[PDB]
Amino acid sequence: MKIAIFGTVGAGKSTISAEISKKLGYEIFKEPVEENPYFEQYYKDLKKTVFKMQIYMLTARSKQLKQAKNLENIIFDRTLLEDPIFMKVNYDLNNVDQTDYNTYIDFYNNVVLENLSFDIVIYLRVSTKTAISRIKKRGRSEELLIGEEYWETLNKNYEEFYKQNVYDFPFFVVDAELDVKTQIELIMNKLNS
Amino acid sequence: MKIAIFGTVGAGKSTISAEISKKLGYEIFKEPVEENPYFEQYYKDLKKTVFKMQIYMLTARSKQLKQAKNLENIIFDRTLLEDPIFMKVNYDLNNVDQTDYNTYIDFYNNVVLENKLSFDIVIYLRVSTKTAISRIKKRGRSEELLIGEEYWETLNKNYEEFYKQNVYDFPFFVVDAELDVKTQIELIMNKLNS
Ligand SMILES: Nc1ncnc2c1ncn2[C@H]1C[C@H](O)[C@@H](COP(=O)(O)OP(=O)(O)OP(=O)(O)O)O1
Ligand SMILES: Nc1ncnc2c1ncn2[C@H]1C[C@H](O)[C@@H](COP(=O)(O)OP(=O)(O)OP(=O)(O)O)O1
Ligand SMILES: [Mg+2]
Ligand SMILES: [Mg+2]
Repeated sequence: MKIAIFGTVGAGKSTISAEISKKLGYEIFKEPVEENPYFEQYYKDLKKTVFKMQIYMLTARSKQLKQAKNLENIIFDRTLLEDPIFMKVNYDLNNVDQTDYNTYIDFYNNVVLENLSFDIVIYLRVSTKTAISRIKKRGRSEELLIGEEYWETLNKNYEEFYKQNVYDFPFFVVDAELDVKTQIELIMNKLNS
Repeated sequence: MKIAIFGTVGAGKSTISAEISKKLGYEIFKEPVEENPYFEQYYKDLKKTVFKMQIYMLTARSKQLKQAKNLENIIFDRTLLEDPIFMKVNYDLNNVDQTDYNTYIDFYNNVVLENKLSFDIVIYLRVSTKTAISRIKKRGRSEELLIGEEYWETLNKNYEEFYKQNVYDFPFFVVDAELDVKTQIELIMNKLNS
């Protein structure tokens, strides 16, 4: 049983994974957030940090894969293949031009994807406004520094990623507008088969 | 016979590779310099472009690998493992701070170094900084004139350091690149015939 929890910032991926990790007793794998040296920088000045951030995060994914692909029972807060979503966002908001985005996608497919799977990818589908409010009460204060446009563009691209599903994830969709209690009940049900 | 030609900017790698090819028939694999959209930008403003530049370059290297893999005879103008030299330079010259440097190499080790070409000979064209700067002026690229001498000094230092440390254990063959071209080709052909 290899589980992943998928969705934008403030979707409640951490709250959901923790509860699951309590109920089934598996280990949660979490990307560096407190340890990321570019975190505050990233939200003050996207244009200047996007590349630094991206290279750091891609290194971290590469490490997680090393340990994960020899374990039967795992829970993943985010998957390894979701970094281009944040790039695509900066591209849409004109922090990254065509050339950069072409270099990155050329980079991603020809350098990164040379590393080359879950049982279920839970998608916490949520509106922008709700995620924004969960950043206010559950997320990192740095995340409070950029405008709404960023979060809108992120949510948009997350759904886009889910609809195109280019890696063929065994997706399962949960309406995250519901309170956590219900979300857990629907997740535990689906997992029981 | 897989040949790689190794040295700092203006060592005369292109001249030497062209001569060898002329005698032997082997294909030369240049790096993208002309089709590189960051080239002028990079020399105009290092700080803002080093990461963009680096990402492009490793991407290019990986393509060259994935087209020269199966070829019996190759001549490489530079190997795929020399990009960290350029990053180290910018680190000494305070274009990149300690973290960015660590991020770059942490990525290089975990992603790039995990993977393959085996050169029979890596020909180090060893030059003084002064000879290099003049060759940049003679037959180099016009954009390479845009930064101060101190860049080329550090780059030559790091190139010498790379050879002395020989981390990847290349089969190095040193050539005195101060010598005229004709003589360099004599030394190289003689070695190649073994
Ligand atoms: N590739 C990337 N580029 C830029 N920022 C990133 C990237 N990956 C992650 N981040 C940032 C955005 C968020 O602030 C944080 C990622 O974690 P996030 O999506 O918030 O999950 P989370 O574990 O906090 O659960 P949730 O927020 O769903 O409760 O780090
Ligand atoms: N990783 C990199 N980072 C920054 N600049 C780079 C990188 N790789 C290549 N370059 C730049 C520096 C130089 O301007 C040019 C490299 O070509 P160069 O060293 O001049 O070889 P060359 O084929 O012209 O032979 P030579 O100059 O020795 O005759 O591209
Ligand atoms: Mg969060
Ligand atoms: Mg040159």
